[PDB]
Amino acid sequence: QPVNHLVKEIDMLLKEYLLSGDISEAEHCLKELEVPHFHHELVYEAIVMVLESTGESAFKMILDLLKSLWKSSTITIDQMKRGYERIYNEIPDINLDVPHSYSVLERFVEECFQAGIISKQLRDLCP
Repeated sequence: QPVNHLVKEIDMLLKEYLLSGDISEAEHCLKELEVPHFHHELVYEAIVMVLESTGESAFKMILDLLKSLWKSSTITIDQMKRGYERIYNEIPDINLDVPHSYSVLERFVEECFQAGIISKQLRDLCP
């Protein structure tokens, strides 16, 4: 199974952001893909990165990235929604390979909620 080149570009963008903290670079790179109807994949990949990460740096930085991209209208309401729903669907698969993932997901969802970037009902759909 070959690497979907859009998945690969999103993964590189996210990895470069975790190094530099340059949100601007990340936002520019994302928009240049010209793939607004695939922004749910960016959301999904970013949250998976949080879940697979050790400690708190990736968690804090992806939270800040998502808040910024939502606040600049770069990620639309329904792309945010579709990304989180994918996570909600796969979290039993993820938690089996990464223990304590349900707990990291719950805290991340609550932070996004407290930031004002997700609705009450998306927060409440968290398993």
